[PDB]
Amino acid sequence: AQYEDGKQYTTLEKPVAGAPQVLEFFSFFCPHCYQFAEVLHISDNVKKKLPEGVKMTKYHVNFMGGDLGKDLTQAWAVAMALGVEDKVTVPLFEGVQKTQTIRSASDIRDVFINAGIKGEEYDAAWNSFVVKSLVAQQEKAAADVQLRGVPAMFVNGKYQLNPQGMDTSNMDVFVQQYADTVKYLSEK
Repeated sequence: AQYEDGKQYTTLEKPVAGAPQVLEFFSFFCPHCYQFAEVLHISDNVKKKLPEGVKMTKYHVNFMGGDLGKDLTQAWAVAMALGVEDKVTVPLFEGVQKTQTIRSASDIRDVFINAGIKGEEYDAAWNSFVVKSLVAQQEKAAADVQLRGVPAMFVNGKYQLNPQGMDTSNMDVFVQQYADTVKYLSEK
Protein backbone atom coordinates (compact mmCIF):
# COMPACT_ATOMS: atom_id res chain seq x y z
CA ALA A 1 0.00 0.00 0.00
CA GLN A 2 0.86 3.72 -0.13
CA TYR A 3 2.42 3.59 3.35
CA GLU A 4 4.92 0.82 3.92
CA ASP A 5 7.35 -0.23 6.64
CA GLY A 6 10.83 0.61 5.39
CA LYS A 7 9.62 3.38 3.08
CA GLN A 8 8.01 6.45 4.64
CA TYR A 9 8.72 5.08 8.15
CA THR A 10 10.56 2.34 10.02
CA THR A 11 9.58 0.41 13.14
CA LEU A 12 11.62 0.50 16.33
CA GLU A 13 12.61 -3.02 17.28
CA LYS A 14 12.14 -2.00 20.94
CA PRO A 15 9.26 0.45 21.42
CA VAL A 16 9.33 3.12 24.12
CA ALA A 17 6.56 3.07 26.71
CA GLY A 18 5.12 6.38 27.79
CA ALA A 19 6.76 8.27 24.94
CA PRO A 20 5.07 11.45 23.66
CA GLN A 21 2.65 10.83 20.81
CA VAL A 22 4.79 12.76 18.33
CA LEU A 23 8.40 13.41 19.36
CA GLU A 24 10.92 15.36 17.26
CA PHE A 25 14.60 15.57 18.19
CA PHE A 26 16.72 18.40 16.78
CA SER A 27 19.87 20.40 17.45
CA PHE A 28 20.35 24.13 16.85
CA PHE A 29 23.82 23.23 15.41
CA CYS A 30 22.43 20.72 12.85
CA PRO A 31 22.18 22.04 9.25
CA HIS A 32 19.36 19.57 8.38
CA CYS A 33 17.48 20.73 11.51
CA TYR A 34 17.90 24.31 10.29
CA GLN A 35 16.49 23.16 6.95
CA PHE A 36 13.59 21.40 8.71
CA ALA A 37 12.62 24.43 10.83
CA GLU A 38 13.48 27.46 8.66
CA VAL A 39 12.92 26.34 5.01
CA LEU A 40 10.57 23.32 5.19
CA HIS A 41 8.76 24.29 8.42
CA ILE A 42 8.35 20.59 9.12
CA SER A 43 7.01 20.93 12.67
CA ASP A 44 4.45 23.65 11.80
CA ASN A 45 3.17 21.54 8.89
CA VAL A 46 3.08 18.33 10.93
CA LYS A 47 1.08 20.13 13.62
CA LYS A 48 -1.40 21.36 11.02
CA LYS A 49 -2.20 17.78 10.03
CA LEU A 50 -2.21 16.06 13.42
CA PRO A 51 -5.57 14.49 14.38
CA GLU A 52 -7.76 15.93 17.10
CA GLY A 53 -6.09 15.59 20.47
CA VAL A 54 -2.70 14.30 19.26
CA LYS A 55 0.06 16.68 20.25
CA MET A 56 3.66 17.23 19.19
CA THR A 57 6.83 17.60 21.26
CA LYS A 58 10.31 18.85 20.39
CA TYR A 59 13.43 17.92 22.36
CA HIS A 60 16.95 19.31 21.89
CA VAL A 61 19.98 16.98 21.75
CA ASN A 62 23.58 17.45 22.85
CA PHE A 63 25.77 15.32 20.66
CA MET A 64 26.31 18.38 18.56
CA GLY A 65 28.10 21.53 19.60
CA GLY A 66 30.03 20.65 22.76
CA ASP A 67 29.54 22.76 25.89
CA LEU A 68 27.51 25.37 24.01
CA GLY A 69 25.30 22.49 22.86
CA LYS A 70 24.63 21.49 26.46
CA ASP A 71 23.68 25.11 27.22
CA LEU A 72 21.30 25.08 24.25
CA THR A 73 19.62 21.94 25.59
CA GLN A 74 19.17 23.73 28.92
CA ALA A 75 17.91 26.87 27.16
CA TRP A 76 15.36 24.78 25.28
CA ALA A 77 14.24 23.32 28.60
CA VAL A 78 13.80 26.93 29.76
CA ALA A 79 11.72 27.51 26.61
CA MET A 80 9.52 24.49 27.28
CA ALA A 81 9.13 25.49 30.92
CA LEU A 82 8.16 29.07 30.01
CA GLY A 83 6.11 28.22 26.93
CA VAL A 84 8.22 30.36 24.56
CA GLU A 85 9.45 27.72 22.09
CA ASP A 86 7.88 29.66 19.21
CA LYS A 87 9.41 32.97 20.33
CA VAL A 88 13.00 31.69 20.45
CA THR A 89 13.27 28.96 17.78
CA VAL A 90 14.09 31.27 14.86
CA PRO A 91 16.62 33.58 16.58
CA LEU A 92 18.35 30.57 18.18
CA PHE A 93 18.73 28.80 14.79
CA GLU A 94 19.89 31.99 13.07
CA GLY A 95 22.17 33.01 15.95
CA VAL A 96 23.96 29.64 15.87
CA GLN A 97 24.09 28.88 12.15
CA LYS A 98 23.37 32.06 10.16
CA THR A 99 25.16 34.93 11.92
CA GLN A 100 27.19 32.78 14.34
CA THR A 101 26.55 35.41 17.01
CA ILE A 102 25.61 32.81 19.64
CA ARG A 103 28.87 31.59 21.16
CA SER A 104 28.24 31.54 24.95
CA ALA A 105 25.54 31.08 27.57
CA SER A 106 25.25 34.86 27.77
CA ASP A 107 24.50 35.14 24.04
CA ILE A 108 21.66 32.61 24.39
CA ARG A 109 20.17 34.61 27.28
CA ASP A 110 20.24 37.76 25.11
CA VAL A 111 17.99 35.97 22.60
CA PHE A 112 15.39 35.22 25.29
CA ILE A 113 15.60 38.83 26.52
CA ASN A 114 15.01 40.31 23.07
CA ALA A 115 12.04 37.94 22.58
CA GLY A 116 10.26 39.26 25.70
CA ILE A 117 11.52 36.98 28.49
CA LYS A 118 12.92 39.29 31.16
CA GLY A 119 16.32 38.38 32.54
CA GLU A 120 15.38 37.64 36.14
CA GLU A 121 12.66 35.32 34.80
CA TYR A 122 15.17 33.55 32.54
CA ASP A 123 17.71 33.08 35.31
CA ALA A 124 15.10 31.74 37.71
CA ALA A 125 14.02 29.16 35.14
CA TRP A 126 17.62 28.36 34.14
CA ASN A 127 18.50 27.45 37.73
CA SER A 128 15.20 25.77 38.54
CA PHE A 129 14.51 22.13 39.43
CA VAL A 130 11.85 22.01 36.70
CA VAL A 131 14.50 22.82 34.09
CA LYS A 132 16.91 20.23 35.50
CA SER A 133 14.13 17.67 35.19
CA LEU A 134 13.45 18.74 31.60
CA VAL A 135 17.12 18.44 30.65
CA ALA A 136 17.16 14.91 32.05
CA GLN A 137 13.84 14.20 30.29
CA GLN A 138 15.24 15.17 26.89
CA GLU A 139 18.40 13.11 27.42
CA LYS A 140 16.43 10.06 28.60
CA ALA A 141 14.12 10.19 25.58
CA ALA A 142 16.97 10.23 23.07
CA ALA A 143 18.66 7.32 24.84
CA ASP A 144 15.43 5.33 24.89
CA VAL A 145 15.11 5.57 21.08
CA GLN A 146 18.84 4.87 20.64
CA LEU A 147 19.05 8.22 18.83
CA ARG A 148 22.15 8.48 16.65
CA GLY A 149 21.36 11.57 14.61
CA VAL A 150 19.02 14.49 14.06
CA PRO A 151 16.64 15.62 12.88
CA ALA A 152 14.48 12.65 13.89
CA MET A 153 10.79 12.08 14.60
CA PHE A 154 9.02 9.27 16.43
CA VAL A 155 5.31 8.47 16.68
CA ASN A 156 3.94 6.82 19.86
CA GLY A 157 7.47 5.65 20.67
CA LYS A 158 7.02 2.95 17.97
CA TYR A 159 7.64 4.36 14.47
CA GLN A 160 10.50 6.48 13.15
CA LEU A 161 10.00 8.81 10.19
CA ASN A 162 12.13 7.93 7.14
CA PRO A 163 12.47 11.10 5.02
CA GLN A 164 15.05 9.39 2.78
CA GLY A 165 12.09 7.36 1.49
CA MET A 166 10.17 10.47 0.39
CA ASP A 167 10.37 12.60 -2.76
CA THR A 168 12.79 15.51 -2.39
CA SER A 169 12.58 17.13 -5.81
CA ASN A 170 9.83 19.50 -4.59
CA MET A 171 10.04 20.76 -1.02
CA ASP A 172 6.31 21.38 -0.63
CA VAL A 173 5.69 17.83 -1.84
CA PHE A 174 8.29 16.51 0.61
CA VAL A 175 6.64 18.45 3.46
CA GLN A 176 3.18 17.19 2.47
CA GLN A 177 4.43 13.59 2.33
CA TYR A 178 6.27 13.95 5.64
CA ALA A 179 3.27 15.44 7.43
CA ASP A 180 0.82 12.96 5.93
CA THR A 181 3.03 10.14 7.22
CA VAL A 182 2.96 11.54 10.77
CA LYS A 183 -0.82 11.78 10.49
CA TYR A 184 -1.07 8.17 9.25
CA LEU A 185 1.22 6.82 11.99
CA SER A 186 -0.53 8.71 14.78
CA GLU A 187 -3.77 6.88 13.81
CA LYS A 188 -2.10 3.46 13.72
